[PDB]
Amino acid sequence: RDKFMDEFFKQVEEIRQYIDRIAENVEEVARQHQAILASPNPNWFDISQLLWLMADIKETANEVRKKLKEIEQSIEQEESSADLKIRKRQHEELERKFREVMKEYNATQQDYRKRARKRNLE
Amino acid sequence: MRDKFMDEFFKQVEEIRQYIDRIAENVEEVARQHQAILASPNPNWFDISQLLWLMADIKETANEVRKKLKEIEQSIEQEEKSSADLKIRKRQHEELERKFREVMKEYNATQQDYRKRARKRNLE
Amino acid sequence: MRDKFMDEFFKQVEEIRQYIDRIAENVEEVARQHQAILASPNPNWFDISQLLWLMADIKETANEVRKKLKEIEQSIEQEEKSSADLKIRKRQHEELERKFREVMKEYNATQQDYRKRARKRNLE
Repeated sequence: RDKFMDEFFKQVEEIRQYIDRIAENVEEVARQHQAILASPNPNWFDISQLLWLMADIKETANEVRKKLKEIEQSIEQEESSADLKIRKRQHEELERKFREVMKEYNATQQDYRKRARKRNLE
Repeated sequence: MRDKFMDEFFKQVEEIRQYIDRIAENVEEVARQHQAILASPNPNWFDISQLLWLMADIKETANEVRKKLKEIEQSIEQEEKSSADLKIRKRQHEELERKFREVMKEYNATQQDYRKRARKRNLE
Repeated sequence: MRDKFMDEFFKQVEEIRQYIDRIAENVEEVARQHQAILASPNPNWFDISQLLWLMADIKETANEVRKKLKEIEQSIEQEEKSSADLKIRKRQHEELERKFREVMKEYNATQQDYRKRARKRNLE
């Protein structure tokens, strides 16, 4: 167990860092939306950079999904000890954080789509 | 155990079929973005952003298809009158290549049109 | 053995070189797109979309070159008077760095030029 819990905590740390990375990328995406729609003529490099953050978010999100699935399957295999509860409780928390950040990301995109349509109509 | 490896082959096949469908769907969306962009009297930077996103996803997905099909191609050349199971694998790999060439050919055609239609639009 | 790892190093070098030439090709094409966009009184959404596609690709490719060089740099730090193989690797790494900076410098200058010319046109 100690060796297997040590690894579990290594996994949780990586997931947290990935989630923070998405969080930071989502703030940045929001800044790119604002910059693109603020100026008469957008800097091209603001549109290319928006694409690059989205690519990074897709790639990072996939990794969080995989790693979270890994933990989930390991819980189902052992399925109640202190260690298993710990793992169950941490997975739940990471799932909540991850869904929260992605939900915020979708809202940010929806607003870009709406606001760009309003600019187009002006 | 062949059964183990055939089951896996058929799973690899479904993966590839899902990725090709994903490409097909993106190509239709690329055409809609082309139409929205060319039909509007003003820029819409979301439409431009989404077109670019779609082209990035097509590229990424197609690369995976090429890789996965390649991997199957090699697996066949190594094992290769072929047995029944080998024939099953070759025939399926052929079918997937055709579909994949067909969706990418349609993508290219779609892009050839955007280029031509955007020049016409520009000339108005 | 060293041999197998120098062979690998030189293969890594060639791949990094192909990526840099790829960026260089694309930077010229970005220039061409800049010309087309400025020489045309109206927008051409194909030219604009394709400019953006090229920028995307430069950015992805540049990124891979940065990571591939960082690996080489990190391998030199651990092994690191140096042996001849080690020296060979440092010299090549340094040359590859120079060449990469040069091409991205060219890319920024190209973007700065467009921005300026564009503003001028806008005023005309």
